[PDB]
Amino acid sequence: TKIALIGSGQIGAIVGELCLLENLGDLILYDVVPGIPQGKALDLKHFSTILGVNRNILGTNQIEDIKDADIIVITAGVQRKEGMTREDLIGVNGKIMKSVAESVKLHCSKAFVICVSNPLDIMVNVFHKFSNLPHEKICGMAGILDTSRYCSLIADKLKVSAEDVNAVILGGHGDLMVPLQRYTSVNGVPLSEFVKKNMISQNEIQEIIQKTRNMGAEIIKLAKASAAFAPAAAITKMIKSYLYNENNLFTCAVYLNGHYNCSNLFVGSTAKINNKGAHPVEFPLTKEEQDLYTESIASVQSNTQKAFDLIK
Amino acid sequence: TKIALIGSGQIGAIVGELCLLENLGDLILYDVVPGIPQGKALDLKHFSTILGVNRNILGTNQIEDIKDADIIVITAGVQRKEGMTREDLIGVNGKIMKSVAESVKLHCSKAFVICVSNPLDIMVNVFHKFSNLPHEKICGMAGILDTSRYCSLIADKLKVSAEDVNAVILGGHGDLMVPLQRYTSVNGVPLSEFVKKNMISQNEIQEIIQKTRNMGAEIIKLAKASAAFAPAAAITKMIKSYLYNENNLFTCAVYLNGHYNCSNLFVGSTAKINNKGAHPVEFPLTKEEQDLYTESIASVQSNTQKAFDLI
Amino acid sequence: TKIALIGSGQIGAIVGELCLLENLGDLILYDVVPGIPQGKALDLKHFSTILGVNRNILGTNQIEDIKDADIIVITAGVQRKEGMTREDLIGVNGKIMKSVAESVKLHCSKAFVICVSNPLDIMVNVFHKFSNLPHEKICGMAGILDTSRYCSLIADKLKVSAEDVNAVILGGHGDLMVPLQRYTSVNGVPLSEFVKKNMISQNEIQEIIQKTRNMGAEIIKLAKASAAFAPAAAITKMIKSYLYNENNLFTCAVYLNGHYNCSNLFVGSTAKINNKGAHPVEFPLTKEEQDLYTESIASVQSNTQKAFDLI
Amino acid sequence: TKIALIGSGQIGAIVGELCLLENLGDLILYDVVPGIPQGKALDLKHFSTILGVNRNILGTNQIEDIKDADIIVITAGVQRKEGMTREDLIGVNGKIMKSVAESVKLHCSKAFVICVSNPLDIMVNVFHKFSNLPHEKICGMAGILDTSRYCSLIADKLKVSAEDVNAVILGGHGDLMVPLQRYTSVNGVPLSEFVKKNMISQNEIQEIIQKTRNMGAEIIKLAKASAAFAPAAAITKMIKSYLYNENNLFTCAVYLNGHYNCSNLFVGSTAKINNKGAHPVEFPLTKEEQDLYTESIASVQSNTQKAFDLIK
Ligand SMILES: NC(=O)c1ccc[n+]([C@@H]2O[C@H](COP(=O)([O-])OP(=O)(O)OC[C@H]3O[C@@H](n4cnc5c(N)ncnc54)[C@H](O)[C@@H]3O)[C@@H](O)[C@H]2O)c1
Ligand SMILES: Nc1nc(-c2ccc(F)c(F)c2)cs1
Ligand SMILES: Nc1nc(-c2ccc(F)c(F)c2)cs1
Ligand SMILES: Nc1nc(-c2ccc(F)c(F)c2)cs1
Ligand SMILES: Nc1nc(-c2ccc(F)c(F)c2)cs1
Ligand code: NA
Repeated sequence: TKIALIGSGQIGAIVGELCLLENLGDLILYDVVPGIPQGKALDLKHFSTILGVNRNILGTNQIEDIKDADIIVITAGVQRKEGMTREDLIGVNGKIMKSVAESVKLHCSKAFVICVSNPLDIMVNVFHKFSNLPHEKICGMAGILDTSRYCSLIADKLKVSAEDVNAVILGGHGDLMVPLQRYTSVNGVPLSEFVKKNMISQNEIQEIIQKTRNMGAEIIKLAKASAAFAPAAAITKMIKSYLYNENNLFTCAVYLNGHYNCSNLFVGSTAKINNKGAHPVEFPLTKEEQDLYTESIASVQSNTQKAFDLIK
Repeated sequence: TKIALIGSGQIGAIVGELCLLENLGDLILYDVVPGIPQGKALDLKHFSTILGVNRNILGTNQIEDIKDADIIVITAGVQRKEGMTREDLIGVNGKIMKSVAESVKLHCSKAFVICVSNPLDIMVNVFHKFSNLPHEKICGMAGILDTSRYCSLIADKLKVSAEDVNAVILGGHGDLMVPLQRYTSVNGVPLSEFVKKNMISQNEIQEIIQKTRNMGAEIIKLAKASAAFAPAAAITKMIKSYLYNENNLFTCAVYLNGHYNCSNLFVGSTAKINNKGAHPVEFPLTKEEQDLYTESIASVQSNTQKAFDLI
Repeated sequence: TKIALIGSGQIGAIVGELCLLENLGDLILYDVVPGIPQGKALDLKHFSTILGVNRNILGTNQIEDIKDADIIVITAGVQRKEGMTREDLIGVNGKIMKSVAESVKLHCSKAFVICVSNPLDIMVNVFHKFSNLPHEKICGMAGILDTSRYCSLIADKLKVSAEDVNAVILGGHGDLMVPLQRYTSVNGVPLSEFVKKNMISQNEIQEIIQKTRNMGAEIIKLAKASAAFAPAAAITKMIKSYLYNENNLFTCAVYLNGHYNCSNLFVGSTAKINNKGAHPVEFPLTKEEQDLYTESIASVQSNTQKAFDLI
Repeated sequence: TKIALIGSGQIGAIVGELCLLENLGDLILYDVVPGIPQGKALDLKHFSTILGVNRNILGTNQIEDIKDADIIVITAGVQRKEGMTREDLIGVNGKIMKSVAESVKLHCSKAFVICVSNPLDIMVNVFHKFSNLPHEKICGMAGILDTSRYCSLIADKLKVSAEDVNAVILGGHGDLMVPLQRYTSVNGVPLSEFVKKNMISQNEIQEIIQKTRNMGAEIIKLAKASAAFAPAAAITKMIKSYLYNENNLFTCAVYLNGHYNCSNLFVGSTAKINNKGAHPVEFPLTKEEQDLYTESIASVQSNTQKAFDLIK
């Protein structure tokens, strides 16, 4: 098993670390910046020696070293700094994602690709358009983070472990997010039974939904850097589901093909991951739940189209 | 941390093994049979060395070596063979559980006690009666094992991982068991949505409930021995929830007083486990759900009474 | 990845369990006895669900289910009874291992094969002779058990963790065993420096070597069963080294090909395991160390010849 | 169990992460900079939920939150960049370590303290002087990191796993470092037997020793940041040895009192760690081995005295 990290920044390094702990494969740490992946590869080799992990680790600036990778994780791109519009970020990261898409097609066209670069809803669609890879072999990590935050906040309020708190959240981050209380459960027991027993109020659930929408910006405001540990953990879970053919269930950006009144777009949705890739499944929404999702989908459609134009 | 295994048979040894792998504590392996716990302790020490685990393991025939244990697992008992119900065993297992209860009261009255001997819900009530340990410090492992079977079978049929299939199963083993489809979910999605999508039929769910009830007897019939690995894993999860104060959610035999119309009896029910013990919670049941539960509770009540008389 | 357990007794089931915990592959539990592997497969599926493991487990009485296995673990064999001579055991387990060797050649000729049946030094040679598999793709598990016991006992006496106590022990179990104090170290520091500092005496080391030779029989005498947990851990380490191409270092039965004045025999020796198999290496022994090893090798040669004749 | 991280930078956060994965205890992430530990605590809580870990994590700017901590890890400092020696800072890191020493004495005087700040052997001596903690309750992580690099490189050359390559390295980082070939083994077999069999040459070993000395600076030069993963792993191993009373064997900065001719000083040496702390042991060195060690010790002695002056 060969795991290629396209981008050896904070998230890529931590995904490497978690792939080693968890013994998923040999690592290729790739970056455009001379020396960064070489340095991080040295650090992760020494880490491996202390913790009893025996996988090969290569840090490289040569894109051909991703040859025949089973797994591609794309964190390649920049952060938006002072003087940069959202449109300038989309142009720079979209050009980078186009170039990565071309390299994956050239060197490792049978890879399972996990897109992570921001803005995520857009950059997964950019990867698909320019990769010529099968839609089942592409996904974007997002929904697991939103689900993990929502479930951990519900668990805190009910004074229970988060281990058996499960929820479906459709769409993207922030305003794009569509959480389903009907598909939220605590070790099989619907959330509504806890409301009925006054262990949590509908106002507390609304407050938790707002904290969930805002969590990425809250971490950026406090740490002056975007989340890195939890994104890495979410990516590592998706890798493991593909490699071990697990059919684990996730909300991730996945290709809709008729599902939820949508085809020919990657969007945050209910999916399972196995060794054939990431496969959507449709559940019955109410009319109001589907109207909210269709609005999330229309925004992704609109922003993706704008991004293709910003890329010439 | 000191984890005392009262019974060094198949389940006790595998609980020891899983506690060493998870690094939960030092072990005391106790058994009435001279040499058995000493030999298994040697084996688990060599296993520890190969796997890089550092915990102490003592095998002993002296029950006072459980002194100041944090955790007690009781498997002291006989098992059922093919042709036998769980419920037949009450006479000899009752006397054994009474004697263990007396020793735990003497030597480690502040331990969290997980009872595993069959018949499970009866032997938990026997342990409470003769130990006088606090009600919340005593439980029985059953519901996690039943739940694991039911969730495995549902996951197989839906072609999904079992990791996010969750269910509430109330009551004891076999006919005593009350699984709740309404409190079964697949990553938050109620089971009933899968029925609606024709991914599983109500007949397939009934057949899975029957396989769940009969699983213990089926394993005994095939393997010529009762289940050991899954019971051990279920016990280890409950241990970890108590030791790390996790408030993990389980169906286990727990003391109900008022919950689900039940007075003053240990029976399989919804609970959480933290470092103060096992705490029951009551959920809103349907009339038919509560009638089935009440029927299971009445059978445990009746058999517990029979057991106290036999003892 | 497909891991085939040929033998679903105590050691095979625990190897299955540890392969699931380490997520090394899908399991095939094979046995000749109807129902045993089916029952244990049910138990290990339930165990998997409780611990969040997602691998396939098949219990089967049909040898063709081992088709294209990556890994074969052979525990197929009987236990020695009082009437049963060493010669009778060799005859029964020898015939079984010949049949397994033929089935592996037919169904999974690309497997890495770990032989575990008694007597270990003979039965690995029997597998090689009748399999027509490459010698690199075969090994026998023994030396790791002796090393774990010797290192645990040295660690106990020095009051240190066993994690960084390492030793080379050549040959087989009991009288076949050739431990090298010169290749024993505590986090890089030779054993002899501890003798020099009077933290351990040469008499204490000899006593530890005798306890190591006798450990198997001691566990049998206490537990009324042979070691199972530690053998399973040793086997799972060897599996992991092959599957993850680790080049981890072991004393295991490995084919010597000029090493230590020996070719054309499997014997316990210094080897590394990677995804191409099990490869010996030779280290410089003193004349006395090599004479002891050559005597162990002559005994394995002699017993293997006897076994081929009995078979 | 309460684990207090004094410093919520790259090493402290990854120590937190590894303590959560290993389930060692509840975490307190402390830092002087408002918001950084709060943001990283949120990230590590979400990480915990995704990986099925249940421990409490508090990020705080209030030093009194370290109260009754069982374990203290000190990374509070500034780091060296390329063009800087370890020993350069050292007035600012010394004042920081003095202030931490005072806080630990006030709030958690029964803690086991692992010092990590950057002139490592000096800052351990500073912590002892101003904390007055018992000598065996104070140590510094260094030797495990140097050992991991040396063992990794020997394992690479012999084409073996690093799992069973073990070595004693005495003294500090860089020129302070004294590796012992005589106390290097591969699964029990002395390194000298590999030289004898021409599997590795004395020149290859010298080159490996030089790469080991320079590795910190090499990673800084390539990754534009100091090593973080392997230091964190080395710290977590020491924490685990104390918490589980393991008597694991390490080189760490430890109080010598006659050992290896060293009087009343913390220096990199052979020690075991159990729940009573870090306990030094002396092995027989040759005259050349002891002369090199005494030279390393004299430099630490000299620089510690200089550091106390820079602190006035
Ligand atoms: N999807 C989510 O939910 C989620 C959560 C948080 C962060 N993120 C995003 O993930 C991305 C990475 O985050 P990070 O903290 O690891 O960022 P980073 O800046 O730490 O790392 C990105 C790396 O990509 C490299 N890179 C730049 N151009 C490249 C090119 N042409 N080819 C290859 N590599 C190139 C950079 O040199 C850098 O090392 C960002 O876009 C961030 O916004 C997404
Ligand atoms: N193919 C199938 N997928 C699911 C499922 C998938 C993703 C989810 F997020 C979910 F909640 C259920 C259930 S069956
Ligand atoms: N005290 C509380 N218990 C629960 C709970 C307990 C057991 C269960 F089986 C469950 F599903 C929820 C949620 S809050
Ligand atoms: N095949 C090879 N083995 C070693 C080595 C092997 C086994 C041992 F047990 C050992 F102690 C060193 C170095 S290369
Ligand atoms: N008390 C004891 N310490 C050791 C020892 C300690 C540290 C080492 F680094 C070592 F190589 C041996 C051996 S016995
Ligand atoms: Na207790």
